[PDB]
Amino acid sequence: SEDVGTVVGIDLGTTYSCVGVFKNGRVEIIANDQGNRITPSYVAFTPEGERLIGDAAKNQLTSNPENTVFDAKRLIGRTWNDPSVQQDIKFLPFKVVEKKTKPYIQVDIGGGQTKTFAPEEISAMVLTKMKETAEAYLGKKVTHAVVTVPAYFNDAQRQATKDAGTIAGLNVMRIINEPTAAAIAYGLDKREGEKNILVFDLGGGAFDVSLLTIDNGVFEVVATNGDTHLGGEDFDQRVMEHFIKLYKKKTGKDVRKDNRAVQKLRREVEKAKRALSSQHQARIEIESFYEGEDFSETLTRAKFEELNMDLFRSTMKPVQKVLEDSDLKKSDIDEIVLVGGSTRIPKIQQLVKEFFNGKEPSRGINPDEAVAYGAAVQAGVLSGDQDTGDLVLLDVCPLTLGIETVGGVMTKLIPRNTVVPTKKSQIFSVGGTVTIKVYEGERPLTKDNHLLGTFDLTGIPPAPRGVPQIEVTFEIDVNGILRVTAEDKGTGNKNKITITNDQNRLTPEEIERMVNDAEKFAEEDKKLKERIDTRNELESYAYSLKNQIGDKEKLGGKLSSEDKETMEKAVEEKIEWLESHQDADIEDFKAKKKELEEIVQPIISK
Ligand SMILES: Nc1ncnc2c1ncn2[C@@H]1O[C@H](COP(=O)(O)OP(=O)(O)OP(=O)(O)O)[C@@H](O)[C@H]1O
Ligand SMILES: [Mg+2]
Ligand SMILES: [Zn+2]
Ligand SMILES: [Zn+2]
Repeated sequence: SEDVGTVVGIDLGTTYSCVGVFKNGRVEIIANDQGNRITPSYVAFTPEGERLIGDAAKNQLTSNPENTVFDAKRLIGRTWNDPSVQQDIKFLPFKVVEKKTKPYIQVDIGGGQTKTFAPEEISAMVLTKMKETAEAYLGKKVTHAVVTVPAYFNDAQRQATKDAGTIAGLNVMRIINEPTAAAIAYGLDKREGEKNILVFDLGGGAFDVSLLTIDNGVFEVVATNGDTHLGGEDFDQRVMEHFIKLYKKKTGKDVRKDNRAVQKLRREVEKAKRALSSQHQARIEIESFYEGEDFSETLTRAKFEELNMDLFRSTMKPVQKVLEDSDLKKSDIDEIVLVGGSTRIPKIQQLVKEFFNGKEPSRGINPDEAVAYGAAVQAGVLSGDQDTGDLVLLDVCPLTLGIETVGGVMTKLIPRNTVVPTKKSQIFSVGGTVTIKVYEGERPLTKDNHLLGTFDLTGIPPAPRGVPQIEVTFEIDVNGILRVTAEDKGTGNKNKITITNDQNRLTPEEIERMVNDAEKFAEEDKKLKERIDTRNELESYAYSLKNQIGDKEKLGGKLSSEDKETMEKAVEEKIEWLESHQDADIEDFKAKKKELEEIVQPIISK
């Protein structure tokens, strides 16, 4: 088998991402080059050609909103006609365009150049940054990763996250659902017997709920449900829609058309929201908001709640379904674990306490980091030689799979909350070329569920006395992803299997371009780095020589007025040169260094 190296655990979140590693019997959550244990899931393209990621991209959002990309997780794995995609793009500053019926991100990379990106490639960039953050901490290179996804992500969404991993040069070994991961972080070291645990994950863009059983070191997911388009960014968006309206009331101006203004508002709103988790009031002051004029308002916690109460309450609907599916009731639940930054909002904590008749949720557990914590643990296990505690994971598929039948009937195949890996065989007697439409979801009619894909069977052998019997097998792997194979029961030895997979996915050719484009950008970013670092060598060398000459105690007492004048001039010449050619290329600097060394070298060696 493969030497998988150190395996890293990544929480690839909507607004934030987090990387951990298991080593010396301990999880370390890894800080980035700015000393932050979490990293904004942002990428930006500066007018000067530069491609920024994380905190740096985020810090230039309001000065360059149209080419700062964010919330790409809300687009990953979706189609154009998805209602969720069409609602989202109405509040995104960067262009989003259809192609191959998928939403692609279109931006300006600088110098009049337009690039269109698949959300997978934007997520790849975020993951690459997380890879590098780890590689630095370890002092070595990394190739395998465990990556989280929300429990309720469907098949496309899982696959796309995996592809994203690939494009960033990572083998995604295991996709792990976020509440499961958090559960490990909660209940790894627990030795209290079988206890029912409810994990309530509310982050930046997605909502997951799972009921687990945790007996000692054995984790079993009983039931799962959530909303993949519901989170912090939606609370922010309600508070923005409000202040825009308010500002038009009070000033007559509609600021919706100016992305700078909106984005400045988003930034400060978010900051207000956070404050309102520990205060009752927050001033939102934005200087030079619109046209030239300043903005100034107060958001009370009460108002933040009126605006968002429908959304807060809708988190209880999946929590019910979870219990209903678990055949358990509220009093059975031993602990309710909260993860995701959005669970810091008091009203969410309150609605949860009330739903469980006054039961107090669990503290102790960092809601921003827990999900990566658990991923890191699961990475340790996969890294081979690590001393994690006992860990057993049984996790489930979240959505019933079925096929369309006469009428448009969702003829069920694999129920939801089935443990994975699982498979289901199915004999068909249709010959010729049969088309199978698979579907995802709990509704008894096909129209009302999500189309996963269309699988054509072209292989079937032709009979002498008629009709072939084909066994179609639907396997769901440990990651949650469907694979579909076939075999006929008419031939000994020959089994004739042909699956054309008419399905909205990046091809292996498309993935190859995007991987090579990523490798190009790395090389490009590497050379921009060599151009900076060698301009600095020159500039330092020059300044250093200028000290040594003016220093009568060391290298300037040794010089004659002839050689002193020639040194002063050679250095003074190259400095006011460097000051006016900042845009010079790598070879210009290499030359000027060597022009200056030519002259200095004979002189200093006397
Ligand atoms: N004190 C607070 N009060 C309210 N919201 C907060 C607070 N602290 C953080 N948040 C919110 O938490 C959200 C991010 O949490 P988190 O990082 O867990 O999600 P994520 O991993 O980015 O994405 P996903 O939803 O996909 O897991 C942000 O919207 C932020 O506004
Ligand atoms: Mg030149
Ligand atoms: Zn997260
Ligand atoms: Zn037991």
